Amino acid sequence: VLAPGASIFRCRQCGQTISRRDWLLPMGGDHEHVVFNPAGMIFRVWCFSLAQGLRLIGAPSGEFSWFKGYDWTIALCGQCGSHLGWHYEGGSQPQTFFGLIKDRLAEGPA
Ligand SMILES: O=C1C[C@H](NC(=O)c2cc([N+](=O)[O-])ccc2C(=O)O)C(=O)N1
Ligand SMILES: [Zn+2]
Repeated sequence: VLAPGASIFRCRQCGQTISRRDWLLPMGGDHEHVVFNPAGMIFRVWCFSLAQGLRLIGAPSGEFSWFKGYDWTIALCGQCGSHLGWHYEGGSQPQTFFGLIKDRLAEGPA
């Protein structure tokens, strides 16, 4: 389609380019996963094969992982430090991917 308006995801706080609709990844059959952390925070997580503009913090941990076989690291916006989701590694098919918090991204035109 000409002039699409739902093609790129940016950080909601600062506008840093983060990912693309084209890179949505249907993990376990769905790109959306509704999950909670040990602090009880509920997230609507969209899985992406690739992302950019993030900064991954700390060492990978398997503890409390929402995706079996994957270890996670916190993914912050590399520009503003907003916590945008997690990077997953150490699994299979794919080895790595990103789980990003949908409401912390803004979707818009390329
Ligand atoms: O796959 C995953 C990722 C997620 N991780 C977290 O939410 C998390 C866990 C801890 N911690 O001390 O273990 C501290 C901070 C956070 C945070 O990201 O705020 C989770 O629980 N399962
Ligand atoms: Zn940001």
